[PDB]
Amino acid sequence: ENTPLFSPSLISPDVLAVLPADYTIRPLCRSDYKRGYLDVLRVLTTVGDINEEQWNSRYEWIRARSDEYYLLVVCDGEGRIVGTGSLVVERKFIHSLGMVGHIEDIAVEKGQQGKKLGLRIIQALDYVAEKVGCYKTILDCSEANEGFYIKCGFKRAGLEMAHYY
Amino acid sequence: ENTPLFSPSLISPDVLAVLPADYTIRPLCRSDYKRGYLDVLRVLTTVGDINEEQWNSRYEWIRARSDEYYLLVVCDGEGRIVGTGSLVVERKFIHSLGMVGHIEDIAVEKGQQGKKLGLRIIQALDYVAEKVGCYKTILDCSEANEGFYIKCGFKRAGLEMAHYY
Ligand SMILES: CC(=O)SCCNC(=O)CCNC(=O)[C@H](O)C(C)(C)COP(=O)(O)OP(=O)(O)OC[C@H]1O[C@@H](n2cnc3c(N)ncnc32)[C@H](O)[C@@H]1OP(=O)(O)O
Ligand SMILES: CC(=O)SCCNC(=O)CCNC(=O)[C@H](O)C(C)(C)COP(=O)(O)OP(=O)(O)OC[C@H]1O[C@@H](n2cnc3c(N)ncnc32)[C@H](O)[C@@H]1OP(=O)(O)O
Ligand SMILES: O=P(O)(O)OC[C@H]1O[C@@H](O)[C@H](O)[C@@H](O)[C@@H]1O
Ligand SMILES: O=P(O)(O)OC[C@H]1O[C@@H](O)[C@H](O)[C@@H](O)[C@@H]1O
Repeated sequence: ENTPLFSPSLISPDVLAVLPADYTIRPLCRSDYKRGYLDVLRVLTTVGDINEEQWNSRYEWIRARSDEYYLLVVCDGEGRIVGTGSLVVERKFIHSLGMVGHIEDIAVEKGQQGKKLGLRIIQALDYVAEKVGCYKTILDCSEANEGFYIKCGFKRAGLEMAHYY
Repeated sequence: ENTPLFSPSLISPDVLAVLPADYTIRPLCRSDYKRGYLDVLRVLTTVGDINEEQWNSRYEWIRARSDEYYLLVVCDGEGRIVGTGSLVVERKFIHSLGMVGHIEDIAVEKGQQGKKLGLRIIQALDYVAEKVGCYKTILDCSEANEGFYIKCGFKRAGLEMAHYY
């Protein structure tokens, strides 16, 4: 229930050293369903009603693929989930069978925004991608939050195109 | 050796109906290493020397994940690989445990460009994403090829940001 999704060694030690007092950054675990996880995602976009059985099934799917999916959380110093982020590591043939990190689903509870938590999430996901051998990490963002990603040391690389069904 | 990576039923019948005479669109198979596959990817970006053993290992990794990775090819009417495209299907918690299709590594041999082959690749990957239950498909592109994606029925949705190691 409390077993981390992936090795705690994958959490950047430099990030751990600089996080605000009593805050924690750590891998997701199954029991995080009970600690406000999905409510944090609600700042990003819509989530829907997800029951515990459905959570458990999707969590186990992800856990079976813990060398592709890295989901982590930031907890306040009450252990409440206040921030989320994901890295998905894609395998390619190009770049001598290279791997690309994709940062996804970055969210910080409104009341906890503007305290460097999002920066620490991005730094932590960047650390994972580099450590496992990715040649780059990419993500898509809006014009309104490009400046956040600039401050995280990302640069504009292209355009996101979409087709919604 | 010739076994398709994924079910031929996942190849859009409408696309099959409209492809240029004697051209084929089909899933990747292991033996495509021998039919010019990696040379097509060289129009996109750099590939590197990949030997057959390395190909086989990465192919088998992908094949083990054929419900996440869909790689397909366009063959001319000599059965030579002249176009490539990939869809990677990401699992989310948001959107009621939704899935997002990611189109990757689209390439058409220079001599075979401008004949609707890239369009057919995108239509085929779109068909797979919708059929397996994705709520959208996204990709990143350059300013110089945005017009191609417009003609494929995609719309600008945001910015791609990158951090190269
Ligand atoms: C890949 C994706 O998932 S894109 C989707 C990102 N998520 C969202 O937009 C959902 C709503 N927003 C949020 O959850 C958060 O505000 C985030 C994730 C965008 C940023 O996290 P925060 O914890 O609020 O920001 P954090 O304090 O770490 O910001 C670091 C720096 O960027 C600044 N910043 C934060 N958001 C923005 C913005 N939209 N534009 C410009 N600057 C910003 C901060 O003020 C800070 O600046 P400083 O170094 O001068 O102090
Ligand atoms: C997600 C990614 O992988 S992005 C990377 C895409 N790949 C590359 O850029 C590598 C180099 N280029 C290529 O491999 C190819 O030219 C592709 C994939 C971009 C396009 O494939 P093609 O087979 O050449 O194009 P196709 O003939 O299907 O094009 C469909 C329509 O778009 C047009 N078109 C093609 N490329 C472009 C472009 N860069 N800008 C504007 N229009 C374009 C065609 O002329 C055609 O127009 P029409 O309907 O008026 O005839
Ligand atoms: O609900 P959507 O319209 O799919 O938006 C959600 C998406 O926003 C993008 O900007 C982020 O890069 C993605 O990580 C996130 O999944
Ligand atoms: O070699 P890179 O710099 O990683 O470029 C290759 C990448 O180009 C992008 O525009 C495409 O969306 C990706 O699918 C492709 O993987």
